[PDB]
Amino acid sequence: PTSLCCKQCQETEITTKNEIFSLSLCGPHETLTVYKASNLNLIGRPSTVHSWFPGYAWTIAQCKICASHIGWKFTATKKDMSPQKFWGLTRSALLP
Ligand SMILES: O=C1CC[C@@H](N2C(=O)c3ccccc3C2=O)C(=O)N1
Ligand SMILES: [Zn+2]
Repeated sequence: PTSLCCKQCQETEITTKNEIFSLSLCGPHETLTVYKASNLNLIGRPSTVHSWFPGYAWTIAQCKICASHIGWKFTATKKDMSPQKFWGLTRSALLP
């Protein structure tokens, strides 16, 4: 009911509406950023190439059940950043 599940298989809860926060600046969208996620397997090592959140690297994250590409784990390159990690999830890969 606050639950966001992999659209492809509908088995797994990936995150909840409670975990949602915003990195985007409110002064002078398609990607959902959450503090915490579940049931995702990480593929490969982190990379900073073309990172959508400067200062973070990304690791591909797919549903552990059906292997659908739901988003990425973003990890901080520097110790002084917060949060040190979060998830960027493709909204259309989630239900609702
Ligand atoms: O933060 C990110 C993570 C995902 C990442 N990405 C793509 O989705 C992608 C698709 C095809 C080639 C290269 C990339 C690429 O680096 C991207 O451009 N930025
Ligand atoms: Zn799935």
